[PDB]
Amino acid sequence: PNLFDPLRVGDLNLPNRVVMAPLTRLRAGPTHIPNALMAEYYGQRASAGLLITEGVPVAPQGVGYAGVPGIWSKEQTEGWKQVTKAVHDKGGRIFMQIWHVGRISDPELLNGELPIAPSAIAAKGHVSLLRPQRDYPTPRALSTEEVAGVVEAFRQGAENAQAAGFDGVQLHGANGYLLDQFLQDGSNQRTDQYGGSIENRARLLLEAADAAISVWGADRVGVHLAPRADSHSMGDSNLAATFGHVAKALGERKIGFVSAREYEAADSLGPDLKKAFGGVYIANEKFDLASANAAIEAGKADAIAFGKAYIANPDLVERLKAGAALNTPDPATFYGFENGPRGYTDYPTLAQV
Ligand SMILES: Cc1cc2nc3c(=O)[nH]c(=O)nc-3n(C[C@H](O)[C@H](O)[C@H](O)COP(=O)(O)O)c2cc1C
Repeated sequence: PNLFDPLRVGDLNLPNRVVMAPLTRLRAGPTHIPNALMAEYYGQRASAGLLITEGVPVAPQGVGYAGVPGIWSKEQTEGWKQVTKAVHDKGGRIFMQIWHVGRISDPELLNGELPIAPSAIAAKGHVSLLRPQRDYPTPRALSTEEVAGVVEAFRQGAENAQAAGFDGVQLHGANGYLLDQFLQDGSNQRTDQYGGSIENRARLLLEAADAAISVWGADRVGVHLAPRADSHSMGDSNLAATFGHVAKALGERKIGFVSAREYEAADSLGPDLKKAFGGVYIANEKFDLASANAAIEAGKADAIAFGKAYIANPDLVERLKAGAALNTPDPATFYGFENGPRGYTDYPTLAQV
């Protein structure tokens, strides 16, 4: 197949294999309530085979950025209904990315509380976007019973996404956030049932996945991974065995899809993870029209998610079909509530009259 061929993914027939990657934009602002501009933004992109939302924290403890939307409250759930209505009114399909940042945050975003983690080990470098610039804090290690609290927050988030009219949920198991912190032996030095073997390190991700499956059915659950461990101070002494284990466990659960942020190189685990998973595999990171087509024709991926191209190109599917020029993304308006429509809902389409 090629990028334009349909694909069945769980209980959905995608009309094409162009996916919108999850993209944090912070256009909700300090109430965390989704708004009509966010609804318009996803509706603009509804020609996608599948849309994935921006990461959505399942609890205030999972907030890493000012202006993120939430999925923990009824008022947030009501606000998301506008977004799913907008997408469904344009005949699109959308999953919510459900999220907990763990140690990748700052007490000023958590009402003075420490971010939480499997282990009291700070991420390297500075908190993104916050001024003045400051290092990540040493996080607070969860008790064993507080890990069950995290799973419950994921379950309730999966429930609220369902009440908000989503077609499914994708777990943010990627980019050094909480599930990835638990998964990798660089960040997880626990000695309870959540540390000290690949089985134990994968347990939180797989419990969160099982919570989502109980709400949605396996067909309406995806899991997002970053097997190169190249963002937010990640690292594991055997990435092939760690990610292989996750892929095989999710495959035994027959979930809708695995997605991965992982650019193509000789060291890519994607083809091995796709094989171990046995289901739909959505690749991502630095793909273009030709490399997307070549990867799908080679059976290396079933579909391709685009991040920065979908920021700048609401009609990306039509532009890729036409081999038309792409709008250049403006990184200065990727993030920030203040921006409103600017660099959000105002990128041009090919249409003129
Ligand atoms: C502004 C911006 C925000 C992002 N927010 C998220 C996020 O919320 N969840 C996530 O899993 N990845 C997030 N990513 C990563 C993208 O999903 C994607 O993996 C990355 O942009 C690489 O794909 P690309 O080369 O097509 O852009 C974000 C990337 C950008 C540029």
